[PDB]
Amino acid sequence: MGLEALKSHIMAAKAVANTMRTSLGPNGLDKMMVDKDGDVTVTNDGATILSMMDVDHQIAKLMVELSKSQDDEIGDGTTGVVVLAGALLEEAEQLLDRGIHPIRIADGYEQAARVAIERLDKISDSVLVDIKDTEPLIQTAHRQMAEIAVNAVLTVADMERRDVDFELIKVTKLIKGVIVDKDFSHPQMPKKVEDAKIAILTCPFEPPKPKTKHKLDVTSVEDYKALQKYEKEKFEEMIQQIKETGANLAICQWGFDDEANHLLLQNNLPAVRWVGGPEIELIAIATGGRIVPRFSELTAEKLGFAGLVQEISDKMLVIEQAVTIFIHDALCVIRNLIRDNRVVYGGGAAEISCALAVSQEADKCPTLEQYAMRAFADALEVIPMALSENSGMNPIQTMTEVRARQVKEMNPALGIDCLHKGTNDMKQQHVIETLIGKKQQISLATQMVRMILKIDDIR
Amino acid sequence: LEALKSHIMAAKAVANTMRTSLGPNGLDKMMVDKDGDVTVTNDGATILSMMDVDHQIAKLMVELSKSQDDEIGDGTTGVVVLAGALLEEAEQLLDRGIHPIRIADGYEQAARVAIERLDKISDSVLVDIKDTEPLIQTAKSCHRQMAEIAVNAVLTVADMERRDVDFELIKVEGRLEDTKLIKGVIVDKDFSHPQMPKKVEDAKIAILTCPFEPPKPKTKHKLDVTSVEDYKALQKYEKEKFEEMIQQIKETGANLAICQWGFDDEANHLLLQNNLPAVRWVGGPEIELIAIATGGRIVPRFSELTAEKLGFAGLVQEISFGTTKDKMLVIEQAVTIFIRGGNKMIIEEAKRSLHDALCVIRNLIRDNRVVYGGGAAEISCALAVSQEADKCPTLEQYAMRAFADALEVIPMALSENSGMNPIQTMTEVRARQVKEMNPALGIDCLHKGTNDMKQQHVIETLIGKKQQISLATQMVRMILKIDDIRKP
Amino acid sequence: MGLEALKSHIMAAKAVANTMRTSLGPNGLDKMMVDKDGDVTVTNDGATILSMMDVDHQIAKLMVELSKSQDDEIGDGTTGVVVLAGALLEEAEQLLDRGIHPIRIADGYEQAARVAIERLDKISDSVLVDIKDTEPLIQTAHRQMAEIAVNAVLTVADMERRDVDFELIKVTKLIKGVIVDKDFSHPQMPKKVEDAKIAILTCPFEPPKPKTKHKLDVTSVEDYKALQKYEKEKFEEMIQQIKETGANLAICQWGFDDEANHLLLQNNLPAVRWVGGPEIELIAIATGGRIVPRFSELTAEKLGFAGLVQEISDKMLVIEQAVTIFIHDALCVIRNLIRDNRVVYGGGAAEISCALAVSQEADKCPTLEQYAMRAFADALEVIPMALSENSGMNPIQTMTEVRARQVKEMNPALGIDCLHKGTNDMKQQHVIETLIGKKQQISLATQMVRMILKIDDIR
Amino acid sequence: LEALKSHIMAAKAVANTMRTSLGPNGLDKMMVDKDGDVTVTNDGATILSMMDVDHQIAKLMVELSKSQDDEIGDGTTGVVVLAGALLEEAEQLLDRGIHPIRIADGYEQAARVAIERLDKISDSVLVDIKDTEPLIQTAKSCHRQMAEIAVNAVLTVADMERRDVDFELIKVEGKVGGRLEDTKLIKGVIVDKDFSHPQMPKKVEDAKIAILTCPFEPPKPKTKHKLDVTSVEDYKALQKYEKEKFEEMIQQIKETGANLAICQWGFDDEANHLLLQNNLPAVRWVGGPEIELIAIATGGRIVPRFSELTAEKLGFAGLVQEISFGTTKDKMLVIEQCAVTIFIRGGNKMIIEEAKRSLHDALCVIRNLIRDNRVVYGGGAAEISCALAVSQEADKCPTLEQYAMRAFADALEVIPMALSENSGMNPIQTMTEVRARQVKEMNPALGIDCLHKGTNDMKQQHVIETLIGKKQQISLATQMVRMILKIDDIRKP
Ligand SMILES: Nc1ncnc2c1ncn2[C@@H]1O[C@H](COP(=O)(O)OP(=O)(O)O)[C@@H](O)[C@H]1O
Ligand SMILES: Nc1ncnc2c1ncn2[C@@H]1O[C@H](COP(=O)(O)OP(=O)(O)O)[C@@H](O)[C@H]1O
Ligand SMILES: Nc1ncnc2c1ncn2[C@@H]1O[C@H](COP(=O)(O)OP(=O)(O)O)[C@@H](O)[C@H]1O
Ligand SMILES: Nc1ncnc2c1ncn2[C@@H]1O[C@H](COP(=O)(O)OP(=O)(O)O)[C@@H](O)[C@H]1O
Ligand SMILES: [Mg+2]
Ligand SMILES: [Mg+2]
Repeated sequence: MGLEALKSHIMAAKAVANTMRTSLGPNGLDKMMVDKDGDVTVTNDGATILSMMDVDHQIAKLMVELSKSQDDEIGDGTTGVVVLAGALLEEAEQLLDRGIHPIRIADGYEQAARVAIERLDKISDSVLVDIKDTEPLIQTAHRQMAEIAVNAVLTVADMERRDVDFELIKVTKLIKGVIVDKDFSHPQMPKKVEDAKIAILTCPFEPPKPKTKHKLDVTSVEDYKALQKYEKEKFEEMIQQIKETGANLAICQWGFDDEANHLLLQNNLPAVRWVGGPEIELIAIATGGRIVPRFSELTAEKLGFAGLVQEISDKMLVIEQAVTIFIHDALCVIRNLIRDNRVVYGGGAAEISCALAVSQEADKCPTLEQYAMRAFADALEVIPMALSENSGMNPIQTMTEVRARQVKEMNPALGIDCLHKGTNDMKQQHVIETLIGKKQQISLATQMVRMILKIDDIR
Repeated sequence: LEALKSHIMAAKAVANTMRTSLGPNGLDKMMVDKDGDVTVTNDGATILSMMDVDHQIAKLMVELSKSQDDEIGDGTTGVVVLAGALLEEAEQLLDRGIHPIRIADGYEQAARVAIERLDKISDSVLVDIKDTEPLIQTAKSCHRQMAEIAVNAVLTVADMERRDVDFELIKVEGRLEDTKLIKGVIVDKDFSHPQMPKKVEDAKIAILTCPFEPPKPKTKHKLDVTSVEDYKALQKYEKEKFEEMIQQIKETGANLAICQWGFDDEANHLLLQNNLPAVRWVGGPEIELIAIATGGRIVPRFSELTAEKLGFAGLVQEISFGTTKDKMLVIEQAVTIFIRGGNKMIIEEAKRSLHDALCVIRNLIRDNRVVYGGGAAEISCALAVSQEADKCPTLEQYAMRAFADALEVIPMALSENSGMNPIQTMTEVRARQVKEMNPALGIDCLHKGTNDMKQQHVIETLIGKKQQISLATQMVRMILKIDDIRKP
Repeated sequence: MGLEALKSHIMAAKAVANTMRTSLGPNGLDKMMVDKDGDVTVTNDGATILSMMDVDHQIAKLMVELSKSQDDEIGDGTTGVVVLAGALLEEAEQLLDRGIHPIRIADGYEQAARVAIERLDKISDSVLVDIKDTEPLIQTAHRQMAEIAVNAVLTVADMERRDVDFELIKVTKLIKGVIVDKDFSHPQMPKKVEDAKIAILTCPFEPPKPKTKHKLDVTSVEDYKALQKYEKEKFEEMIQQIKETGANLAICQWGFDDEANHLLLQNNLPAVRWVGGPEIELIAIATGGRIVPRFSELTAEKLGFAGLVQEISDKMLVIEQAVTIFIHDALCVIRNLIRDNRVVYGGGAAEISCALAVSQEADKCPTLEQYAMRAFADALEVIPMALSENSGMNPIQTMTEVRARQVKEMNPALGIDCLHKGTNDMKQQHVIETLIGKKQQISLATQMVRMILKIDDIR
Repeated sequence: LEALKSHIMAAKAVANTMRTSLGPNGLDKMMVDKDGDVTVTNDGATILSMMDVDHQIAKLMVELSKSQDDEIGDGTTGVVVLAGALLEEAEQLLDRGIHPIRIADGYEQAARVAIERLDKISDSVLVDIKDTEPLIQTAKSCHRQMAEIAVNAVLTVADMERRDVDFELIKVEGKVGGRLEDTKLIKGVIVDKDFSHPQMPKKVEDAKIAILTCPFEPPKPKTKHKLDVTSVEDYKALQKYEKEKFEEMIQQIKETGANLAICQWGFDDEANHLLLQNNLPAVRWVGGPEIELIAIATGGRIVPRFSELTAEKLGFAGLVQEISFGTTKDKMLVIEQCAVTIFIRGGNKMIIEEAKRSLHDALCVIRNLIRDNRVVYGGGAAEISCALAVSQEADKCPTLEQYAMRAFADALEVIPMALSENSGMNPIQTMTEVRARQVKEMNPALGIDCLHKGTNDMKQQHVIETLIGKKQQISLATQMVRMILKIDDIRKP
């Protein structure tokens, strides 16, 4: 429909926001979430929830990947993005009914977002780098996790400067590089492949069948044993091909089986089989190594320069042309701190101070953007309320009292305990959301709401 | 008669659909397609290419709107709204008892008046030295280089003395600051098997849409093989046939070849031993692209060609961009733009804004004049048509006025999409146009500015408007005729 | 049914007449007319409309091919035939209800048709031949069209006398003969085939498979390569067969492909492939050439004596045993003028004067044919009315005033402007329908109405 | 709780029905009734007087809208629109988690704020000389003499020295036929009906009136009778008896002064006969109203009898006449003992009923001004400034009443918004621009033209709403919203 499709999108998106409004904060609800013949997965943190669920309305699916591809791949806090977007749409409904044009509301939300974002610069608190401090800053996310995370991201970093990196990390011991499971297949092969030229091949190993009316006919010994011998020789063709360009180990998908793996032992070519995309592209990005669609047709070039490759009872390679932990959260936070070392206190406090700023700046504004900015303020104030109700406290009561204590005490920190044990100051408990986390959160929520507001008709 | 009114309503439905997407405040239209991805753009040029082929009048609304303004000018969403309004008023004129042939002829006469008035509003812009560069910043600091690269793109490829027409040699292959100038048309993929030479200078290109397979005879077959060397000699057989095709292509010109369909196997290896670095494999594009670019005709066979056909492209190279590689050729018997901005959405935005640059520059090269947009040219044209209708008798008198009121929908649509009052601001602007004698000002439209439209520098060129009006009136002339719709 | 089937046929045919009553004259309506998965085709001139549409009632299909096979293949004006037929049936309905027998009405329509036809001799106006005049007479159907059409039909004409010819013309440049597209396939062949004996063969090129339990069995080199070589030799059989009777180029449908086309080059036999009926029968009627169902079994005899055959980037042949234009309407008109050089003015004027004649002769008539002839007059007067309403004028008003001005001014010319700009005299505007066009039109319409009137029961 | 949302939705439905009839550009509402004629009017007072009485909450809004405003003040439509707005906002406050009693408390406090603010915006209007006349032009192009007759009507009949409370003893009668400028200056009270009989004296001057609520028939025992008349002589005896006892009451009235009498209830068959022959043109018949009018005007001491009276009671009227308007006739009298009544001849049948309500607005306005002579400027201006003050007090208040006060502030602004949309202007745009021009220019007067002709300043156009009109409007609105915000379960046995 023409316009009422807009209110329909508001309803459809705020439906999602209300679905995950309970899973916000530490007292969130787990959501059973099975999958077809699969099993149960009960967790907070909507990041993994948005991956699941269903494609209901294309706006409800638009809620995903805007809350995922950025905040899950850049920041950490996902649930706040969708909750905020839903609230903004809820107030934009009252503004629509009042007679305000949608695009004016989107613009007002942009300007208000500028006000809040620029504040977060004023609320910010810097943290030192290069030793310690970061470690005791991770206990928020029990002791060694901080240390291992620190040195893990310290080893893999730009640092001078530009301050960006990912993805060289995945999965208690320390770590020297990236590691893989499985084996080179047939332990008679050497376990010491140091200085290895890795041949990454996603292909089959078969005699190149010609294209013609085929139907082979064979009579016992004579032709049959000559067939087995034939494709064994043709296998030696590929074997001697991999050793001409490069040397030592290779990596292969699909089939091996048969004798085959035997022959490569006699030719000293300890390959590995078999795995799909992961562990292929892993060793590809790690050492070398590009990818070969063939099947014996390649130049190297391609092969990777991995320094050490060993086997322990899962084979692991070190010294790569890249360090990966062995047994999420803080690993992203540290990255943000590497980008900008400032933090703002969480628990909805930054939202409250941002709301006070957007509203204080909205009182002096002409035309219609005034109401848009005020609606934005009331939208940011949904985080403290949701946080309050998820723990059982009276929403508007605790929220209002805090919003007053922030201007009287001049403290953009205190607000929503929330754990029902504490001094409410939020300075203690050390609850920090960094800077890029919140700035990206607001930018993403406003981007969503603007998009939905522009859309109309749309099938 | 009711068939006509059915057409009226059915077409004004399309117009009323895309009436909200007009102007810079368009509403984007999701529009998924088939089993594939989505494409979100206002600017109805992409919206007519999708949606639903429902009524033959809505169909006719497309492909008259698709390949005429979108392939000559740039404005498209305006044409359909103009036609829709023309039919909305044409319904009123049908109720009065006027025959549709009379409303069509009247619409033609009125359209002539409007087109002739456009020349009166025109403002000239010089060519051959800048002046266009500062003129393209309006089409989208991501605006500085776009004007430049587009300028030299159409300057390198143009008739220029004179007649001033050229298209199509320009395309784009997806930071913007890393967007590169261009020396020719460029391709992706590889020549297959990097053992091949990367310097194919003075290349004779052999374009083959054929498959490479030994000629299977036509007879009851059931081929059987006793193995040992009955199998190996079959391999050697079609290896000898592949080899028989290799030097058969090398007979008239060698260098590189371009092919579709299958290769695989060793095959390419044999071609390396004979030194024929071909490429594989691509469909319509890059077959016709390199055909029109260098040489080169097309060879459907399969043991039937002479050269003749082969293209005399000067240089062909392979460049590695990061890890994966792409091969690109220069010096052709011809230049095409290239962009890489990362994030994948930083392009397709630059592309859609760049196409407007080539279109506007080509329109300015054909005739170097502009009229100020924002619906003001429509208002001055409406005042012209109506001024002509007050001094005309009989029935065309009413048709012309209906045409005027139909031209005033663009300022109204531009006003309503920005949140202003549609008829109020429209009437106020039309007043200030005769009072101040200024065929320029009207519809802010961005809600920020001085309303003068002389500033903000919004230009629709000339053939943009002339084609928009001529096409809207041509469409309406068609729909106003016809009836029945057989559909066997 | 017995009789009411007659009124049903009247309704069914006048339904068609009313369908195309709007598309008459210059202000006709285009009619969308798609076709299954095809595209749109919007034009006046019902000639191409009757080809489309649908087979509804066998009388509605009887309306076709009587309006097509003659007036589209002889005259030009198709829509007037069906409109007239419908009107005649409409009046024949009132005559039926009055108590008149059908066959009497058909006879009366015949006699009335004689009156009108014989008039057209009195209304006629002669036009000179052999130079010019015809050219400025074609601008009705912008300058060169008259010239090219004139000399095109001048080159192909009997002229002494009997004055008939078609079809040697089809499809800006002048023309020396009939032309074809495609190529001789494989440009190594000669482009100069002058003095060519064309071998028109619609057949395949395959080894004559014997009739017995077959199932070939082959083992690689030995028998397989001998199979390829075999059918290549068998191909040389047909090659050497075409060169024994005739020489040079041939023409073939169906398959060639393979090497095949290669071998004919080495034997100098530049044939062409492949096309269906058209371009086969075109070169057949042009040069020579009959048609050979075989497949190597023929005597020549058959082959055509085309003088020149060349190739330009589409191969074209000249000097044939026949001239065709290169880039409809006037080409038929000129033919009629070649048959009879007289013309009558159109725009319904000839219909009005014919009506005045049939009615003037009907006033003095006994028995029932009186009413039949009068109905015929009122039937011819539908052309000026339809012409009037299609432009928007008052039908009966303009029609009546003209029918009066024709007897007062004694001018079988003026009537229906129709373009809303002119002096109504019809002498100017130079609107001419020749003679055979109108005479054939009336004869065909009366033939239709007579047929329908005779028919009854009929399944 | 959802019972409250049902009430809030129905009440806002009524409000949305009448927010299009707000202001001078308001709409009509066909409003037919029973088996009778139709009535199309603005001014929701009559709308609420009929409407469609369905939901008990709508019934409550009618109850309280007529309870105070229609019976004392003037503005009624504004009350229901404002109440509707306050409810529309209090709904979102309910969803926010606030308790209803707290919302009603905040609405009360904010209401007191606005009420106290109207005094600061107030302006003064003089009395006693031709100053109110030019200020009646707001109530309605026939104004020039409408205002004149209005002030004349209310000032002639008023306490005035002092006490400043007076109403009634004045009515209006439209006789349908003429043009609105045919309205005439008025003297005494005027009633319909007729003396009955055509041979009656049609102009009785210097009349001493006898107002009676009694039947004219000689009473009967009302025991269980079977009255059977025997001889024909007794037939004549009966007729003679009642012929005499009908007269026993006639000269009984004439001994205390006669001229014309006045009767309720029955005026019998002969009766009027016997009264013509005795030259006593009485009249029949009318209920309580129009009886007490002539009672207070002249004399008159209504007599419950029936042959028992001494005069004394009879009044002193100078002239009584019977005038025929078209076909039907009404008898009107001049020169009373004093009591004035207005007369309207508008024609077209629909041109009257407009002048009656438009005049009623005049009497009410002038009465309110006599009670307290203060005015605030209309067109939503007082509403805008009131909203400004309420939001000002709201920014400085903590806890939950804060939100309720802000909701009240936004709820006041519906009057300028409704006034805006009903005139064709952009509702929120013009209203917002005016709310800015009221703080920048510091002028609690300008806003909403509303006639689309003027300087928007509203100081000119002199649109006045008095003070008790606004104070009672806000008090009644907040009273309604207070009641509706409580009340659950809606029993309704
Ligand atoms: N100790 C804490 N006290 C108060 N609030 C907290 C605390 N820890 C986390 N939060 C709040 O929880 C919110 C959302 O976190 P969560 O519900 O885990 O999902 P996500 O991080 O994906 O939004 C954050 O905005 C943060 O303010
Ligand atoms: N800066 C601007 N201010 C006012 N109007 C504009 C501006 N830019 C473009 N327009 C108007 O938008 C109209 C339509 O453009 P658009 O909606 O992009 O689709 P299309 O160009 O295909 O019609 C044009 O007629 C033009 O007048
Ligand atoms: N310039 C003209 N003025 C008046 N009548 C015309 C003119 N040109 C053509 N006609 C009329 O149009 C009639 C039909 O032509 P048309 O509608 O094109 O289809 P068809 O020729 O197949 O009947 C003719 O009988 C002729 O009298
Ligand atoms: N001339 C005027 N200009 C602006 N507003 C006016 C004017 N006259 C009346 N109004 C507005 O009309 C509103 C309501 O009056 P009305 O529609 O008659 O019904 P009610 O008086 O019963 O509320 C008042 O609030 C007043 O502000
Ligand atoms: Mg545009
Ligand atoms: Mg009122």
